[PDB]
Amino acid sequence: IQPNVNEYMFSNKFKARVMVSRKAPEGVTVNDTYDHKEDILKYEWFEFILPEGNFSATMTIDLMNNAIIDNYLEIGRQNGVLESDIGVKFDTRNFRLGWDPETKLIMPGVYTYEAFHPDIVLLPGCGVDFTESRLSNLLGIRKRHPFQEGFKIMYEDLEGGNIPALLDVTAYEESLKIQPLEKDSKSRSYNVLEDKINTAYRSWYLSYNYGNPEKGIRSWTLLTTSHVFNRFPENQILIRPPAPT
Repeated sequence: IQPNVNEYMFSNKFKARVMVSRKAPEGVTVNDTYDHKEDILKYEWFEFILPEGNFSATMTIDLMNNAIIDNYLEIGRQNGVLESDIGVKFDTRNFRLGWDPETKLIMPGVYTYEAFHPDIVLLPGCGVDFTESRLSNLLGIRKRHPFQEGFKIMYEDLEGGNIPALLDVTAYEESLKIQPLEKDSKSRSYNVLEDKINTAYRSWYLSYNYGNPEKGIRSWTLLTTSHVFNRFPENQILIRPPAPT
């Protein structure tokens, strides 16, 4: 027959923009008195190749994430990029289930971890480009307009899809102290976004279903049917997505 992922069908490539370097401006000479909020963040595009084969649908998302992380291992971390800065992460869960209207946090302190639909999560300055890729159809994310040249979903395009912050359940129980979770185990930042309600990560599935129907990503996208892969088991954003079993 023919494998589900091969170069003839163009289902092994996809372009994505990720953070490349994090360096203080000029000669700051980063010391104790450095804010680290003035770091210069440079982003860049790359074409990510996956091996060929069948690769299911969840295993496809596992390999797509692995391609992003391989780039971070090659150029990313060596130029000051943190694990808190990995922008492109492909997930399958609803990041808004634990949300509470009064606190506007997710009280369970953990995202639901139940597979619903393939998703794209991004950090500011990042994005994915499926213009020359057929992996979008495999993720169940297609253009709402068939004749729309290009299919580039980026961070600026996902208005209203910010992943809510996790409740600091430990502080809450130590009482009430309804506090957002700033970091995780191993002290890598969740990016709490100052408003103390949401994170800097933006989910496509959130902007589609919980965002503005017009002037959002739903306006021109369509939701259709679809420990090396869990390098960050403690991070609730970067954890291996659940499988629809």
